[PDB]
Amino acid sequence: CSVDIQGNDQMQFNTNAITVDKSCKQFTVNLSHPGNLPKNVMGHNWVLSTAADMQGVVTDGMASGLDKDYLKPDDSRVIAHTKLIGSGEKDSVTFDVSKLKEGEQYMFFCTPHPFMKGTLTL
Ligand SMILES: [Cu+2]
Repeated sequence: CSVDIQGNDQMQFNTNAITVDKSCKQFTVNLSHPGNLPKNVMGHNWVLSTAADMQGVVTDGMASGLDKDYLKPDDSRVIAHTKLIGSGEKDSVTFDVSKLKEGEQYMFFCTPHPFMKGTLTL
């Protein structure tokens, strides 16, 4: 009921599609950042939202700034998210699988690098 994801210096996630077993009651995303670049230069976060809510989350996120992990505080559109991390760091996030609906389209992405994205499916 977990998945390990890496966001590197070349602005790439090592997965573009996540599968969550609806049998799981909790899902865990373990984000790590291989490379040398610091959080202020190559910071990555892992954010989950519906495909439709993605742009809103990304724009309002960038405006919130680095100190707010490029995420709008208490954003109800963010189903789950990790903290912004720099190279060498690591951060995990666990969420209730019931926050997800079967058949709906979810996108996971990094707000400061929204092209680093993928799908999340139950
Ligand atoms: Cu990023």
